[PDB]
Amino acid sequence: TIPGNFAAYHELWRNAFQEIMNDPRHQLHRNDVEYKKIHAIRTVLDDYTKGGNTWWAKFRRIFTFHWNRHHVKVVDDIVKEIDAGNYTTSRALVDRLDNLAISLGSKGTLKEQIGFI
Repeated sequence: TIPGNFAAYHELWRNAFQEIMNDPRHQLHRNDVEYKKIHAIRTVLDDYTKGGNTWWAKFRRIFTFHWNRHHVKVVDDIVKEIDAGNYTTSRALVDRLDNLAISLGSKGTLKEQIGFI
């Protein structure tokens, strides 16, 4: 309930993100063009990096956690990746989001959970 490492925070975040993307108010269909999906995801991620006042109010709790600051910085980098044109499918975008907490070395999926993918 209080995430004790960055991966645990990301797991809470994934659950929230999935709920938000499945919100009926997006009016997203799985046969929509990919640009429409990617843009809706980008809007939600952007709102997340700006304090979550539009889409993340229900999950206001996560913004107080220690891990939020760094996680917001990583999501901000991904929004930049969207803006740079790195994603042509929403599937690839949510895979990036899925796996953002893992790293190489040492010191189901989001696709399946989201209806329009």
